Amino acid sequence: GVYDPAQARIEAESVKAVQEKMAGNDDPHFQTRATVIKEQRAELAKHHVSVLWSDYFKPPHFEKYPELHQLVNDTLKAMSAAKGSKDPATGQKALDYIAQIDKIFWETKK
Amino acid sequence: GVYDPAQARIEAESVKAVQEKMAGNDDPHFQTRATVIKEQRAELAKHHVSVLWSDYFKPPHFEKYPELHQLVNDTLKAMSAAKGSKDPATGQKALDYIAQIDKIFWETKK
Amino acid sequence: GVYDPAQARIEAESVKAVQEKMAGNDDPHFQTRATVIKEQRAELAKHHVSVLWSDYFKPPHFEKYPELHQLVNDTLKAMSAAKGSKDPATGQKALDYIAQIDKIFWETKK
Amino acid sequence: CGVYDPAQARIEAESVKAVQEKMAGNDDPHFQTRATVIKEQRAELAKHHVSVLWSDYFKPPHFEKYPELHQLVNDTLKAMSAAKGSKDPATGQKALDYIAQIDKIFWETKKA
Amino acid sequence: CGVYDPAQARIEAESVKAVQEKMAGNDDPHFQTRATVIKEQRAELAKHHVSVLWSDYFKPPHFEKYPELHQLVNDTLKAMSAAKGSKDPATGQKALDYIAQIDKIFWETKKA
Amino acid sequence: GVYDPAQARIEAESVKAVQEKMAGNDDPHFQTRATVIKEQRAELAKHHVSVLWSDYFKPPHFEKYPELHQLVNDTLKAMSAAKGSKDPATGQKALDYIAQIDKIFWETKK
Repeated sequence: GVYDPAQARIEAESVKAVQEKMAGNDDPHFQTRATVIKEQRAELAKHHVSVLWSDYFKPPHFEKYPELHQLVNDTLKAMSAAKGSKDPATGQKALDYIAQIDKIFWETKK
Repeated sequence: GVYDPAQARIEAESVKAVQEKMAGNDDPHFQTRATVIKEQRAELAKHHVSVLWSDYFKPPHFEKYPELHQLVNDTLKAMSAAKGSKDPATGQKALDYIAQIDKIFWETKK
Repeated sequence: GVYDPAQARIEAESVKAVQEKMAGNDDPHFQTRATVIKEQRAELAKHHVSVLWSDYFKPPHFEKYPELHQLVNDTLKAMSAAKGSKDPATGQKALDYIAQIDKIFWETKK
Repeated sequence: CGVYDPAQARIEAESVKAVQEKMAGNDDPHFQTRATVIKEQRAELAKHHVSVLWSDYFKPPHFEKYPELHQLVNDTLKAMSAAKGSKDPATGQKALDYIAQIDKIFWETKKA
Repeated sequence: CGVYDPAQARIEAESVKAVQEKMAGNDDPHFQTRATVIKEQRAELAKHHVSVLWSDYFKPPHFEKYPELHQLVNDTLKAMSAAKGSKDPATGQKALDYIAQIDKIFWETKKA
Repeated sequence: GVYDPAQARIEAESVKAVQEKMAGNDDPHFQTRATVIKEQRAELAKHHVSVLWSDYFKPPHFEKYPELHQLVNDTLKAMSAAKGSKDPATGQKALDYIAQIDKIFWETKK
């Protein structure tokens, strides 16, 4: 059982990249396809963030970082906001939150 | 978007029912099949508990119930313990934790 | 095994709830996202209805309730009609059919 | 869409029977377990395809023309569930026999 | 297991082309969206089946006997990706044409 | 689109880690659970390797690296061999092959 927040980051990066491409194309088919892919990719990023909190992070980590529980919840809600938006900024906000989890993850691995 | 912890409870009930049936049969094939089904069912219960915490529960719920973040994490770890055990008691412990989430869920719906 | 038509009902209620929301929100992005969600929720509802018919209901139940076979086929088709529609009444027709299966299910539990 | 074929159900059921046959040859505990995992997934996929034909392809007049179809499909699904829980190739064959009966009715509905 | 068949790839690719054809008839925004969702899922499943044949069925001497197979399979997958992004039935047909070429090589490996 | 062989590497590392754990824990229940986990992790690794070959790598990359087609087929087969084995060396062979794809991938990003 190997863990890495890179899995959440890669899927969230895809969400932002899809949002950016939606602003440069008018086509109803492309807009629909991009919305389908974004939905799937965002749900996968949420799954990876959830698994880290559920299976990797243990009681001493929640004691050492009392803000971790809320950070992970805020990340999931940021990803949910990105899932329902075409705005690349919401995709970036989700990535900013994942970056904070990534920092904490590696501090617990040292 | 409808939510109900019954989805987590039904899948966790299946996990306990599978654990109980493992004590009454010696057969290597049945033991293997039951282990495969238990793994799948436990992961589904974990997914349903995760979705409630991620998508249903909002900031005022975490403020009103300061123990909710840790209750949900303890539930996931209890389900993970049940996933790796043949003991029906570990399956019951997971159900006891889901019952506490179910009580809080309905209090937020009133 | 542990069975309950509540699994089918919850997914079917989600389909109707998505249909209700589509009626009051004109946004093309939301309309597309709602269509993706409705498609998978209806497919999940169909899975649950199918499982009860194949795995729970045995030959004595089909003998006592001769219309059960056709009721389940009608329910599945009503769910496919709901999957292809934005109208809440189609989601309600599928829920009315699940309510008929739910009634029969509990009579066999007594 | 409109593109359905019992071959999807048959291929997955053939895989179930093929796995049951391979289990009798190799006694290795790891292979026995891997085979059980694959059989479980393949059997549920065979069940999905059979159920899809019954609900999505077959229409109401097909059930009037073939009053046995409802019961035949249920027996196929139960036969597949029996195969899922067994290492015996005979159970996998029973599921294939039932699928062969659905296949016959399918191609008749394609002609008239 | 040992039970493989290009029909699985073909049926899913036929569903992709059938959806592309249905999109030209009904202009309803809800149907256009539902069709796009189904096409995306069906196209990825067609890609999975083609990739499985290439890695799990086809063995090393098959690539010596058919030096074009590696490139043919990649072109099939790319043709399917093109169909996934288009409403045009001609793209779905191109994917089926490539699958027909894989199908021919498959049945030759079953004979000798 | 956003691609990275890290997705294939992480799943492949999980396969090797499960193989390592199977070597030091005799329990039949754990052995079965580990086999289920290893089976899906290897299948996910195969999916990722296949996606890079079909969706990322284009005709100029196959022209510049003539052995890339066979390298990817060998990697997928090594992963299937790892899926059917408890030996960590098979998991490592699949990781060595992914490392060769990773090297080529980054050279095309420059």
